[PDB]
Amino acid sequence: MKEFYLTVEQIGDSIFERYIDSNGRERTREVEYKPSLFAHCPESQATKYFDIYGKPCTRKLFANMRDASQWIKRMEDIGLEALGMDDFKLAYLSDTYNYEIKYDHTKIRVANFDIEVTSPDGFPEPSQAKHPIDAITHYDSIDDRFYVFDLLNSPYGNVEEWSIEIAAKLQEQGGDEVPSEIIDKIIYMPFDNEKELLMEYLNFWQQKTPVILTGWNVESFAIPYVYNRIKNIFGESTAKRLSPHRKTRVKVIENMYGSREIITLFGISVLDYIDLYKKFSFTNQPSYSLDYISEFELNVGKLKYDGPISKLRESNHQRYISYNIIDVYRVLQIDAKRQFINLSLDMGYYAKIQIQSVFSPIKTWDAIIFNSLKEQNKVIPQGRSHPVQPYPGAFVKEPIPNRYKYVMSFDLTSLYPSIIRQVNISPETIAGTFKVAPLHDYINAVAERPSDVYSCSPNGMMYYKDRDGVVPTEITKWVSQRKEHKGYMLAAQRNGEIIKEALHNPNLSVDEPLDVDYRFDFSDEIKEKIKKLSAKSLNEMLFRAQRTEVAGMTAQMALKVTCNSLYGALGNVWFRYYDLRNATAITTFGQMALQWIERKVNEYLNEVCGTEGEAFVLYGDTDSIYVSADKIIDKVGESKFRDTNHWVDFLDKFARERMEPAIDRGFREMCEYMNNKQHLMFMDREAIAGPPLGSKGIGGFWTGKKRYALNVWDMEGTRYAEPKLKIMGLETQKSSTPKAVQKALKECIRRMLQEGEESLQEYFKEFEKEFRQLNYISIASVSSANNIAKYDVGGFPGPKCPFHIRGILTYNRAIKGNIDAPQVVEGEKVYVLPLREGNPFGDKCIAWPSGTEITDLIKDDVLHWMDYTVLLEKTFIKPLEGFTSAAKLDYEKKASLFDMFDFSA
DNA sequence: CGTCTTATGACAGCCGCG
DNA sequence: GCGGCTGTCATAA
Ligand SMILES: [Mg+2]
Ligand SMILES: [Mg+2]
Ligand SMILES: [Mg+2]
Repeated sequence: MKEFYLTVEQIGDSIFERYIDSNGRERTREVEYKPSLFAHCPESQATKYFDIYGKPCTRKLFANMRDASQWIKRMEDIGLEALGMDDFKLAYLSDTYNYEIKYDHTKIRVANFDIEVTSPDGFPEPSQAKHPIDAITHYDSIDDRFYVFDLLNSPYGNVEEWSIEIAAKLQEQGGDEVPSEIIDKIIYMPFDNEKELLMEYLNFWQQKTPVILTGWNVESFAIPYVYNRIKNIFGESTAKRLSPHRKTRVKVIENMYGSREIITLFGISVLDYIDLYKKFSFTNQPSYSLDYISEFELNVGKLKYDGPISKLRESNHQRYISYNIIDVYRVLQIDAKRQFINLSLDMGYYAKIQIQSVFSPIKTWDAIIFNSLKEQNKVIPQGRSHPVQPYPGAFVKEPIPNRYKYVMSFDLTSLYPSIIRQVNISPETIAGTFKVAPLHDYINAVAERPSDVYSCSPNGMMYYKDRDGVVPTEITKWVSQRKEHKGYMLAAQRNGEIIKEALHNPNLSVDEPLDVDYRFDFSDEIKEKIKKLSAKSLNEMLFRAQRTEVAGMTAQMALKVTCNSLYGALGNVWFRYYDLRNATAITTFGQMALQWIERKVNEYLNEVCGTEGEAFVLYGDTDSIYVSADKIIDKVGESKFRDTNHWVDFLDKFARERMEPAIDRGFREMCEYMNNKQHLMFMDREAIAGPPLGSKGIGGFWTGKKRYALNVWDMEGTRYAEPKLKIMGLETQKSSTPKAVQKALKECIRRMLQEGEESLQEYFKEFEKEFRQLNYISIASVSSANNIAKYDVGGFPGPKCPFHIRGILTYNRAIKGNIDAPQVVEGEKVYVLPLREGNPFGDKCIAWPSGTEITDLIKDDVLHWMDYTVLLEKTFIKPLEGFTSAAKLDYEKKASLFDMFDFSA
């Protein structure tokens, strides 16, 4: 019964809105919106509207939006503030939906599709639409159907109708392996000519017009192509038929490098899935092709085909259509796992914004704050212009590069939101300034107490303790959501370790997986049924537990990033509530908060162990402390632990029963010293790390800031079945490191931390012997391809040319003149290999598009001229020199006086 | 959407240094 | 050849 918007659009002096009504049906309005803006007035003008600072405001109701828009600019030319929401879409949604929006996703039409274009000329540039669209697959979320639009006749070949019978069959049988779940859901429709195809597609589009349009590179390729191909054949107005309100606009996106053109479809919220992935996955990938992401996410990968893609419709039109269908389903499987579309809806309806505006945290928070203020009858300050200006951030401790045997970590929960809430930081809560002492003076508690009446930050800023703060109040509503979804995440993880422990000694009875909610710890009853369960049904349970973890991971990470984005926006010049005094007040409090508790943890552990002046905190970054636990184990004497798990149990209790209350009273004292509104500095225990008992193995090491590795047994409550490596910053964790090298360097680390020096040297030798045998794609570096043109000097490398860019210019030379081989695209990623002296190619390296094999017309030469020695040293040895140097180990056995004896037994 | 932030690392080109 | 500086590309928060 409760209605909600789908899309909202401003065109001239009218608001074009698509919504779902009281009876759950999709309809369209054209409301001539009467917008309101505000202005300062004298105190003898008692009204109900006030600005955030308390100053009285008068309401200005306009006839049209153009009038309101042109009132603003002739209020600036006099120098008078023009308060209010100037984005009239946000104003409308706030007016039309003055309540908590609850929505039904089954009545929201989500569509994803993909185009096929045979192009011998090369890449079919979406701006020119030079070649016929020979295939479209369109999935509708309301119908649950894959609509295939196949072209049988082009100037590139006449082809037979595609068979759903053949598509269903196994590749071994001669079939295509289109998943069985989507076989009954395909609507096939063949077409004799391109015009007909395109014609019915539009009719289909009008009847089933997308609310959300998604897919892989839809904004970048699909939409612009179908728009321009229709435009060039039928005319502008027919191409306008892609928009419900018949309005399209070419948008120019220009970054620090070049510029690209996309097309707005007024009345459709386009969420290109690749863009959801880059924003919400929190994984930098070597490639962003759908095949690559699919294999990473789902462990499937696509079936192969003979020859280049431009010859595929010719030779095998059957597979040609099947692949286009699979590709569309891939995105749906990825979303079924990651849930990025659900996330974007939950966010956009909560913020009361255009769904696409989820990509903009600034737009998001400006609407959240406006809507929170509007409820109190308050008026938002005008967006001012500001010069970009630097300001300070977090503290990071300079660790001593060494091995560290027993380590335990602690970390502040929602640091910046918690700081905002503790200090009551907000644009309207500012109280004034106090004279500041050097940051060190506060850390040791030797500076004078800043205030008795106000809440302070060591940057000199003051805040009201009694008043409620707008930023603190709204961000609170977000923090509790994160704790909920993180709780589910950890529980699914804890449940996974129980299951993995049951996989060690499994039964073999023909049974089914237990139906349970993985978001919650298993009861004693369920535990026992698991201990007597089959591997088949255990593997399914595990897969489902990990799917819940990922769903929880994604949920809470987005809630984390959006929260910290509010802080970030405080340091952004375009944010309505930009204020460096606030942004700095947050970060300086963090610096003090860490170093403060470092001192406190150092004091407590000294007294407790019976020593004085010993540094226990070895490292910290922003809001963490890494505690050396060696003295805590040594005082007991590890000779009193029966197994590894025994000493893990000891440290966990020591943390929870002894260190945490000592930390809690530490922060409590700091909350007093600053005179804050409320104590919110809570530190969760994270890692318990160390070598397996009675083994060689260094447990962990640090090379420098942001670079360390630990052998974790327990992470934040989860007690693993087998120890897991925590590696931060090291090459194993960078998308630029070759796939095989990441794998090898990790094994080196695993041996260092779990097994010791002899084990490491053993593996170094064997890897060094087998290196030359590895897949060339597995041993290639990855890098982004920015500013190719800048360094392109007539085909050759220019001054200051980066290694990977040189690689591209070499590639471009070797593929030249040949009609089409895969070109390298600006701003995208490339594989890079070194080449030995005197090769048939120009320079010393070669690069080519990532996630793909190089053209067969240049491959053999590359493989033959690879510089394995250079590649091994640069990517493997040099990084391993770093880890072993820091850990005070040798990866290679050093000359000894023992070398003069004969050992053969 | 193209208008969240800073801190900090490795590596490569370049250029000097009898 | 190594070290200082700068540009570029990465990650940890
Ligand atoms: Mg495709
Ligand atoms: Mg934290
Ligand atoms: Mg942290």
